[PDB]
Amino acid sequence: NPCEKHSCIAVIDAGSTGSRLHIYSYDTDDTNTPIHIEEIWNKKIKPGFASIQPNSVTIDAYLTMLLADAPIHNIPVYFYATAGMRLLPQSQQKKYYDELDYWFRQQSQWQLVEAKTITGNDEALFDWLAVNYKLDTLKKSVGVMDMGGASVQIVFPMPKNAEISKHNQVELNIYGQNINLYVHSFLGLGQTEMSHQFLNSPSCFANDYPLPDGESGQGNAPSCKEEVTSLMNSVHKVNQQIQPLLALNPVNEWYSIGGISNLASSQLFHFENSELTNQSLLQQGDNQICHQQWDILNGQYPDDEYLYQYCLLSSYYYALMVDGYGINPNQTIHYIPPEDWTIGVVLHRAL
Amino acid sequence: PCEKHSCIAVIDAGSTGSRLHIYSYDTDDTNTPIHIEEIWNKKIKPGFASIQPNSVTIDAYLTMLLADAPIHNIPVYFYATAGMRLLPQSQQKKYYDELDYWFRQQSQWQLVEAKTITGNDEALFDWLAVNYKLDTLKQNKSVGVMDMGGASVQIVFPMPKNAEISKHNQVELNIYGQNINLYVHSFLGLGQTEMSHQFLNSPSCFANDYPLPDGESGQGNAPSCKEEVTSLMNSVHKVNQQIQPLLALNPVNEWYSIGGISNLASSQLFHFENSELTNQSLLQQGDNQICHQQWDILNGQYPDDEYLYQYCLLSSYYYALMVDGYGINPNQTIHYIPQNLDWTIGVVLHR
Repeated sequence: NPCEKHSCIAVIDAGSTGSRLHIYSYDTDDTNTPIHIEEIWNKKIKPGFASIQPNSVTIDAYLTMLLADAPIHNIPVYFYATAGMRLLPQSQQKKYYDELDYWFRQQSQWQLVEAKTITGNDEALFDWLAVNYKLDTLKKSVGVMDMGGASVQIVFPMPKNAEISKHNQVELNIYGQNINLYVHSFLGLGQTEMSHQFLNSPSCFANDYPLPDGESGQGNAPSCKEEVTSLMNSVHKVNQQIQPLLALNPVNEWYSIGGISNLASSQLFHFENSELTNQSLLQQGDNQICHQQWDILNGQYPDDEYLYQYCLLSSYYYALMVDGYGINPNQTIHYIPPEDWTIGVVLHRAL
Repeated sequence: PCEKHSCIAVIDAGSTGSRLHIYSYDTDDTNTPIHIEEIWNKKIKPGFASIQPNSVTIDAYLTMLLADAPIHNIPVYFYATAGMRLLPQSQQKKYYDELDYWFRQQSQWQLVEAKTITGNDEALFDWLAVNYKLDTLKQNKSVGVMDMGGASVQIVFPMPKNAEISKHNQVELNIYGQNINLYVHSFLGLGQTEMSHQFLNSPSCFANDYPLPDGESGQGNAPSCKEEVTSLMNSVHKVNQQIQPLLALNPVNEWYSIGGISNLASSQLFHFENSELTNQSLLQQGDNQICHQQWDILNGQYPDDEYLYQYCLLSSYYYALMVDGYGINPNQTIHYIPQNLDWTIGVVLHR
């Protein structure tokens, strides 16, 4: 048993499509900081915690399902909900947490540290730490983009300044050294939530795709991008808030976690070495989905669940990274598959 | 009841829940329903598109909706609206195959058809429903209906056939002798719940000190929140460019509105008389009652109101949609329905 020879912790990612429980074993260096972080357990249940009825029966039954069969007991647990939960009013959220609190108090096998909806900024911080641990780069400026179901996050080094809001900035000391980060999160710009604004725009789907209200897809990536861009800059003002900061704090290497990898390593996009550029992404989306005829394209992939959405998503990614953030179309973006960020919680609690 | 009159069931499979309605009616020379009377009403949550797409789950949900009704051997229409439209066809099939199965094992209900209707068909039943209740179908004056939904919004009014406009935005039918032609439009994504997800971190849209999901505080101000909502209206959806020129050519002689507006207008916080409002008075009251009020105080003052937190946002949004979007005079009267009336009576009629 790993946890007889090592420290162990559970982190629950209470995300938008389901909850995923992670259990990690680890050692600690000279400063009681985790090293040799290894995931020893990993179970996901569906749907998201924010999408279940908020009462004792449903919640008790939900947690029981997530946690009954876990191979290690008597370890600290963190339950962290992200953007799906941020969409509910604080008053609705409290109902979920008060029942969850009562469940965890009646059991003797888990030791709950906190159960809460984390802010996207905190989410950003855990993303950055997880990736930098993973790349063995915690001793060049590293940037992280996390593309989620309901929100997206961006994080990268920036010296502290009092002109920029306190919630958008973090300082920490890490394996001996002082790192200041800018954290941002855009609620509503996740792929799932943004997409609900564009389901009727012909330019975002393959030719003759039947759109929800009866019109036909007439796919064109450049055009769909500009539509997505209207939402990013006119509404959320991504460009105005992010671009001038990147202009003063250039990033050396970009890592994207979350949904981009699902698209990138689909049967429909082709990249090598887990790297893309937005130029190639938009061009591939344009030629390989947007200008394809839906009948024929569905004909080759009649059993694939998000193919239909790939003209819009390639267009969205470009809009966000290039028109929002102001990353050069030719700048390499590395990507990690979602199959992670909860490694960031293991790390942050020992600083 | 249904041996003295001929009758039918309609299921409104809405975004937030499903609503079964059983109607008794009679007919006239034109074989059109008259004396339409709702004899049974059952409501359950959540929305159909929101439950787990499996046989056990879909089974129990349907049974809970339908096995209740004190009637035997009745035709039923199952119409799913905007919540289902949010899902790709391949995602919708499992729901409907599970539905076919359920109905096939009983004979209480004779399923006529089960279908995801368009926002345009929705907008047709809306308009039928209002005018049936108003007794204006059996012309002289021009009634329009705006339907304020969870995920989408509908607007509908009379307009003579035009070959420039897509067939999908135009409905033609003969009723009680006279033919009628209607413009129908639906904005998927601009319904109340979906649009809210883009503005949750907007201080201008919330009561002073409301805790925004990101950690900043509400600092209420209606005009300002309204302008923000207006960017989603026009810069993203192009409502003004689509609707205003038409209305200008085909003026509406009276405005009705069903859905979320009625709940708001008839809440404790807003004062309206005679089942009518104006946008100028809505946005002033919103700004006065909510936006410019302290949150804790107002929260403590209305313990039973779980929508209250978004009344600053909702009043600014309704004004953005009706005034900056549609073009309606801030001083113009809008009738709201306060509730023996549902859009599903329009399904009874339309056949």
